[PDB]
Amino acid sequence: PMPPSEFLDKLMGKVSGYDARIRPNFKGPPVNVTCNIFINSFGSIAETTMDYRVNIFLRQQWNDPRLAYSEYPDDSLDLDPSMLDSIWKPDLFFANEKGANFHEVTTDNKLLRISKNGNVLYSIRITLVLACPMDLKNFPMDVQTCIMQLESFGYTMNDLIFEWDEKGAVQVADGLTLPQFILKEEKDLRYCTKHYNTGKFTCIEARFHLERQMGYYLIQMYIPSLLIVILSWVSFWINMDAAPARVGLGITTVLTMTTQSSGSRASLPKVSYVKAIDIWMAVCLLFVFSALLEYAAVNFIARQHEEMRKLFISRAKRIDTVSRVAFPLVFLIFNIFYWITYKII
Amino acid sequence: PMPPSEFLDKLMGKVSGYDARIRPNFKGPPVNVTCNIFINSFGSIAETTMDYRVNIFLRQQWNDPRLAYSEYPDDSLDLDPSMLDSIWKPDLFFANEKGANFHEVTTDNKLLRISKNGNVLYSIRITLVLACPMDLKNFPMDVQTCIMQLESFGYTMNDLIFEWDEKGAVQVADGLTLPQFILKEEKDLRYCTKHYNTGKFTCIEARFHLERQMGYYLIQMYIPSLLIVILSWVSFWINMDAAPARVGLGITTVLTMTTQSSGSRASLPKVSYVKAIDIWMAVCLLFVFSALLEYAAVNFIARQHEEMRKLFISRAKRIDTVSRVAFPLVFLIFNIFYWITYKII
Amino acid sequence: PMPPSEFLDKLMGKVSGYDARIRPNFKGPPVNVTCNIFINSFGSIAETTMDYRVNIFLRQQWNDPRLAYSEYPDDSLDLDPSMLDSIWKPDLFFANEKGANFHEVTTDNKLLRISKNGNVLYSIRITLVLACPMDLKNFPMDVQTCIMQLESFGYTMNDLIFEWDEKGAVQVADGLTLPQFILKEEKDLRYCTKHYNTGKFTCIEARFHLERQMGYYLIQMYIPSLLIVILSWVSFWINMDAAPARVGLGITTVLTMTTQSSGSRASLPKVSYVKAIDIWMAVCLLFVFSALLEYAAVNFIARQHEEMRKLFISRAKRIDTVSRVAFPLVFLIFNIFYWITYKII
Amino acid sequence: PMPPSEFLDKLMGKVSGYDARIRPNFKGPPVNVTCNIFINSFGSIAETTMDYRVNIFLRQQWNDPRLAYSEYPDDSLDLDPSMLDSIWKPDLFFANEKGANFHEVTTDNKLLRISKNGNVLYSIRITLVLACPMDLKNFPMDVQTCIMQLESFGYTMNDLIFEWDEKGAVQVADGLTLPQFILKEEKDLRYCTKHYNTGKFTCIEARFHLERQMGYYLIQMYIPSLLIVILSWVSFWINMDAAPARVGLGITTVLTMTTQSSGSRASLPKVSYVKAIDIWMAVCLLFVFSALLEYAAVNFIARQHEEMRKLFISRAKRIDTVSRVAFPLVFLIFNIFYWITYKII
Amino acid sequence: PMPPSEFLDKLMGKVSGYDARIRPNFKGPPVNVTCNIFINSFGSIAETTMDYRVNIFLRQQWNDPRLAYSEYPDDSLDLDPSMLDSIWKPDLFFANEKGANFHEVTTDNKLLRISKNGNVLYSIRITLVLACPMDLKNFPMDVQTCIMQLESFGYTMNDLIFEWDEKGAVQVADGLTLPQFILKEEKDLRYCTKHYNTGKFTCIEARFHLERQMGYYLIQMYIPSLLIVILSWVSFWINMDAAPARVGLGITTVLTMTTQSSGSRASLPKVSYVKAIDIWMAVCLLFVFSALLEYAAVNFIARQHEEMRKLFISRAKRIDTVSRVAFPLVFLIFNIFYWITYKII
Ligand SMILES: *[C@@H]1O[C@H](CO)[C@@H](O[C@@H]2O[C@H](CO)[C@@H](O)[C@H](O)[C@H]2NC(C)=O)[C@H](O)[C@H]1NC(C)=O
Ligand SMILES: *[C@@H]1O[C@H](CO)[C@@H](O[C@@H]2O[C@H](CO)[C@@H](O)[C@H](O)[C@H]2NC(C)=O)[C@H](O)[C@H]1NC(C)=O
Ligand SMILES: *[C@@H]1O[C@H](CO)[C@@H](O[C@@H]2O[C@H](CO)[C@@H](O)[C@H](O)[C@H]2NC(C)=O)[C@H](O)[C@H]1NC(C)=O
Ligand SMILES: *[C@@H]1O[C@H](CO)[C@@H](O[C@@H]2O[C@H](CO)[C@@H](O)[C@H](O)[C@H]2NC(C)=O)[C@H](O)[C@H]1NC(C)=O
Ligand SMILES: *[C@@H]1O[C@H](CO)[C@@H](O[C@@H]2O[C@H](CO)[C@@H](O)[C@H](O)[C@H]2NC(C)=O)[C@H](O)[C@H]1NC(C)=O
Repeated sequence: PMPPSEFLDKLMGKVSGYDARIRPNFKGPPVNVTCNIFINSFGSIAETTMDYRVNIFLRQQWNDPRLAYSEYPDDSLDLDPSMLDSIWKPDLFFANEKGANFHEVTTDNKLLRISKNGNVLYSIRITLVLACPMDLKNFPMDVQTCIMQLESFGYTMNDLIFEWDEKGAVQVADGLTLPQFILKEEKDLRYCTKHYNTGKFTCIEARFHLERQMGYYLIQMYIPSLLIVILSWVSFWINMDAAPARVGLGITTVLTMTTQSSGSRASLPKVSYVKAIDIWMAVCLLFVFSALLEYAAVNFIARQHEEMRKLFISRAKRIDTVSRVAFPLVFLIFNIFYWITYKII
Repeated sequence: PMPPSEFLDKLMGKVSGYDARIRPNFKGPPVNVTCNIFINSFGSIAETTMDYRVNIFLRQQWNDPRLAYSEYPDDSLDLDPSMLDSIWKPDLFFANEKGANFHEVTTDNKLLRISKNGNVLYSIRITLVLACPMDLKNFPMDVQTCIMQLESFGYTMNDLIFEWDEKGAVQVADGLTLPQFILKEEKDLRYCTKHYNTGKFTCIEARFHLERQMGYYLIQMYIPSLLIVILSWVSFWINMDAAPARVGLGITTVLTMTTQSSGSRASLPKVSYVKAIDIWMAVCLLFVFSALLEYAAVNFIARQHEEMRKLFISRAKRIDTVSRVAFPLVFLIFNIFYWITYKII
Repeated sequence: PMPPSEFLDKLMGKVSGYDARIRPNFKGPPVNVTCNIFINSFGSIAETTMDYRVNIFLRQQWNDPRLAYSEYPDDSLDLDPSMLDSIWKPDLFFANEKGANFHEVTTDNKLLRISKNGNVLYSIRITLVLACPMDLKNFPMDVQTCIMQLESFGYTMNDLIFEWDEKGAVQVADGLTLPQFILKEEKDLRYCTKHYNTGKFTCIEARFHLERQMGYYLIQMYIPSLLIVILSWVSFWINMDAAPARVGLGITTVLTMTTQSSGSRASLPKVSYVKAIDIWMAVCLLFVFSALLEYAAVNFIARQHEEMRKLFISRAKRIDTVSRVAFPLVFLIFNIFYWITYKII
Repeated sequence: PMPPSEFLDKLMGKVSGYDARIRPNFKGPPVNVTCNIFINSFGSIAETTMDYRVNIFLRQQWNDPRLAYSEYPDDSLDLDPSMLDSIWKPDLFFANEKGANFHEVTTDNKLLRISKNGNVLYSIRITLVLACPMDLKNFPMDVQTCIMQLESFGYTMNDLIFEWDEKGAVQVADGLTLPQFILKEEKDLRYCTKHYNTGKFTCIEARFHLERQMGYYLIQMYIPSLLIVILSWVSFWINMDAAPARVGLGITTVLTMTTQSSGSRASLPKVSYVKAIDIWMAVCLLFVFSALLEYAAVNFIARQHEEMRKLFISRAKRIDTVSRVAFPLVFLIFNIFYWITYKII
Repeated sequence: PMPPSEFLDKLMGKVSGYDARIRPNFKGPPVNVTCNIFINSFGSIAETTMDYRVNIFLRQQWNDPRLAYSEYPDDSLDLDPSMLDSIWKPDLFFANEKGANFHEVTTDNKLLRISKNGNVLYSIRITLVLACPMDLKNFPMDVQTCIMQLESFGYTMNDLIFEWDEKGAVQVADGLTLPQFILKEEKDLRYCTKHYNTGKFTCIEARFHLERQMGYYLIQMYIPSLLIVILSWVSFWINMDAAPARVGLGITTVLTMTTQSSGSRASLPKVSYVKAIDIWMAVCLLFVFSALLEYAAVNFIARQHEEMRKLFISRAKRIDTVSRVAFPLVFLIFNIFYWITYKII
């Protein structure tokens, strides 16, 4: 017969009256475009910029009755990406792009297949820099949700309708990890249907649930700040008259709590509100601060000064034995109330 | 009848004498273009570069009497973005762009609607990197104002006039936060009307008021530097003859004030003038510096040396009891005068 | 005769029926494209982004029977890169691109040679930003494997087949080093043959084995943290009654362990799970933490207080002589179990 | 009459013999192009890259006698930026570009006006990344000069001559600040006239004088290092036999001088030569270093040991009273010679 | 006569049989292209990426006998950069580009001159991001050599030959400095002549010798670490029984050596092997480590305990007087062997 390249030029030439600027079923029912994505890459989840980049295969399927044929023998055709300007394609865009591009290395990474009844499969490769706003109030113990929504730009709801297909709407590649999160295998799929002053525009979205890993912040930040508060309680087991040994241990403990905290603020994100790790670094600073002021009272009671002089020594030995039990108890009450209120969420 | 794509080619072809290089109402009254924006994204407010990036829908409406029609039945047409070079469009630009681009993924993200009386709606999607100069003199307690002004480049004031529409000139998307600021819901809308040596060019601007959040700088920088100044007053409650305990507490307190200050200068911005956080870190360094020089005098008065030797001990016990009250009082006077002069602004 | 530029226009013009949109041997056996690369540059192996960039010469060879000739005398032709749109070229792409571009400085860096029997050599210069997921669980003692896979985008397995040539499939330039890794001279070459819902697409991949160098982390991080644990054992050789000398040495050792650890977390990568260097910095923090709590017991046993008072001094001298041998022994057991379990992998 | 778009096509069409590849007054006197700029933005003065970026309006005026007219009534025409390829324009470039681009958002930001006698005004909007080499030998007390030179690329001195206009050659926008510098209101305007082996090419340049602000480096770096040297002199007022109090104060002062210096090297630039701030941080390290070696001598003279034993105590009390006056005097001599030699420049 | 633009169209039109796809002297001797560069900018020598960027004028000269003329009177023509596609130009590229671009602001920054005998001068402006592998084994005392090689991509050695001209092959602009290196005025110029499996391709290269400046690393890193080792020797001049004064000075010296070292690893590059600055920071850590273990022995010999008790005091006073001389001697042996072995290279 004739080659498929010359048949598609016959099917969409100046003859037969095809126009790429006109949607199929024009002045009729709306075009139903069904979509699914294949995620190749996922990551660089930035938090100062509040975005993440993803690398997808965007597959679209619609019906175009002007592209139906019966004369060519084979049941499917494929159009070269150079001749792709002569197809009505949907004006899909991502409502939170924040930057995107195509891939055009060795060939345009684009695909088109026109079936015999007029079904059109259109698959392109996109790198997106999609934006998701992030809530770092409980920073190591947080769960993030980053959406991916797909609108139509120029056609309203009565002309073009997007849907997820009912067989695998979001696939993810196999060997795909993240430096700080894990990606759950549960994708919410829902409609949004944007309303502007311009009109009703269709949109569908896919949600991705991210759970931050914990093991670095425990070993590097929670456990070392825990041991410094234990070292601040060694002062209560050292006797009263060892005045360089008590304020030396008292201030070199608040210095190593300051060094532990200031050295780790470079690894933390740069939001301007209080996180959950920031409460821990500040409450553990109070337990080291309050253990020097304990000895400030003990050194002051034991110098006020006969049967009266043994009362002030007995009074200062009392508070040294109260705080020997009370500070591992008050810090335990905080250590229960901290981890319950950040694992109840 | 005939399709709208072939009707718009008839309306703007080589026949009927349409020219896209000529404004409507040429050699007459000026073109009145009315504008409104829809902010999709807002953030990455840089302070070394002194700019911020925004993602908008720019909607423009003007009247073009050459594009009026009556023969086509429907009350509005829409032009494909491929055929968009055959429209007179206003040469709007942003007078503080510092970099900008269009969005052209899966389709040019552009929209055109030509109504029946000649009204033209033109909506495009722009990512701007707009510049706003910032005033970080009172850094945590600052309010920023970042404008967004829209000039005409080639047409002067007698040929083209920009206006904000009187129904929602700036809309903002719903789920839109910032890592360090909050965006107030009050937008000033005013004229600027640039005068050059070239002519009078129209411009309209929109102002955005940003208020910096406070909670991180209190918990990480003000409160920890506060507790170190309290620890520097423990020395006055420790007796006079404990010479390693007084200068050990005196210098390990100025070391933990240096560690607290130097570890937080990496999180602060890099301007070359004094902020309000920089005054706090330097005045709190003086209160720890001055509490060692107090003991430098006490250790010197109590060694000058009979009824004369009990005067110098009584003189050194006097100044240890004066500064035991005076340093929480002088630091309270600064702590009142600091927060009043940075909340009166 | 005639010049080769005018002969290739005769061979592929509107006459003779050549079409660049149609593969050779159409409706027949699949096109066998044989490939090899030449790596010019290799590096910037990022770990927060989890990618690496490479600069290659991509050489492709296939047979095109429509391009066979006998009239021109010379045994090979070469086509100018301006006339390169008139060749069927394979739609190769890299399945993990994450960004790529061509080189077009002073000329398109592209090459085409059409032999007399129809063999076509096509060589282009590409800069890739290929993605490889990295496993930093055992961070200094890790071996990375970063693949480079080459699919076809639009032609399925029955139409186009990629192969590595059996003579030098991957060459690497001579003077080519890395800042943190070494590149082994062993490249695995294997098939992958992607299956989508679209079809069976050919792909071949090349694996590169990266071994991280060790010498910086020993001299800067392991050896200095080793010497601090030795300094923490000096306390057991200092006598019992030197109470400022024991807790001064005990806490300034946990402070210099905190300073050594916090100052090196800026040079470490920013994953959110525990590495092997992170276990070493935390276990060595326990050996300095536990050597103060040893003296907290010794100072407490030697103050409980006659023939009973010499028991508590003898009991506290016992544990000072046990831990004088036990802590270099328990730390040696960890130092054996650490390096065996990270050199068995 | 006829519209100006159709008149400019008549003035520069295939008829009347206009050629955009030929300069006006060809084979005659050279074209005199007069230039002025309007600076919109100015900043991000990098010092590792040694460049700065600027955002300008470049206005050019020349005479073209082929573009003179008398038939059209109005005294000035304006050409659309789409039709701008049909004008001879000067091949101006910036001799230190290091990267530049145009602005093409909503319209090409370009302007052309052809007056009646043939005068042509051409105004474009450019973002430049101009390079200026910087001299950071006296780093806080430095004055930078960053030029902006404008050559011709292809036309030599006998064909094209650039000049600054004698009425406002450089204008600067009003609300325009810098994070670390101030921009003086004095612009030097001079010729450079490049000589190559290709020929004599015209160029004009504009110089911008930048003066670095001081207030951050005083409050954060000079004053805190000043107070640490004062704290190192407290040791001379503490008596001789307080051996933990003298070497504790002596070494925790050299530690807080090391912490102050190492914490501020991250905010300093990364040149590989000695600055003026680097001399201050090193000389102030010597004054804290030399105050421990003073006590190393005092503790050694007072232990050499009768009428001889009171000589060595009197000798060690002598040097403790010499350095009590000498170190505030020798540090004052440096503090005079430092600020004079960096304010004489 | 006729203008030069219309004469060059006559010289290279469809008549006279010029073809830009065919080299001059085709099927004859090879084209001899002679080259020289003019360096405008040079710097941003990255070491994690291992590259440097340069801004050049690339001048090429060859002979094209088809472009010879005699009818036009003037001895040289110049072709507009718009008409530059109609010239055979050499397919030069840089064999280590790693990214490059042209400059096209206000005009393509390109130049062409066709002389009367057929000599063609072609000068373009290029920004290169050339790659040079760097050897940071002896980091402050290193000399770098970064090449710049210029191949041909498509023409082999029998068709096209590159040469440096014998009069100024590399010129450098006058006011051109570097933040960390100096550029020597000695450029090696040599051939490389790449051999591939494709053929023999010509290439010429130019080498640039970079010498790193020293003055920052001495004042900030070598001298401060030198003074800390001197402070660690003050302990030998302090007597034996001052047990808090000896281990306080001993451990606050290893802490200020850790602070000096960890604070400067952020300014050092991020290679994963040992440098020369890394040996200095580790050997100077041993001299401070070994001066506490000296006192660990002195405090242990002087407590073992009559005529026997004066032996152990005399034995411990012996080793305190040995190491008082030996540690300034052993550190002097290292300080000779260090600087000789890094200035012999
Ligand atoms: C696109 O899908 C919609 C939803 O299924 C279709 O709209 C319905 O079509 C049926 C008949 O097929 C009608 O009975 C319903 O009333 C329609 N619902 C509406 C308009 O809301 C529509 O026909 C589909 N269009 C195409 C071209 O497939
Ligand atoms: C654009 O808007 C301006 C301002 O409303 C219009 O100018 C006025 O027009 C009225 C008549 O409609 C005159 O009486 C006024 O004197 C005009 N004011 C001026 C010129 O300053 C103008 O007509 C509008 N143009 C179009 C095309 O709508
Ligand atoms: C491409 O290579 C394949 C694999 O060698 C070829 O397929 C085989 O061809 C032989 C005959 O040459 C048949 O006997 C086999 O049955 C084929 N195997 C298949 C189809 O799996 C194929 O012919 C080659 N095509 C070209 C154009 O060279
Ligand atoms: C461009 O400016 C130059 C400098 O003013 C002009 O050159 C001079 O022209 C006058 C006559 O107008 C002569 O008497 C001088 O000898 C010229 N000086 C030279 C050539 O150095 C030149 O004419 C101007 N050209 C145009 C086209 O305006
Ligand atoms: C390009 O330069 C080469 C080297 O000088 C020339 O090759 C030589 O030409 C001379 C005659 O001029 C012969 O005697 C030599 O045998 C040639 N050497 C070779 C081919 O290796 C060559 O002629 C020059 N070509 C042009 C076009 O100038």
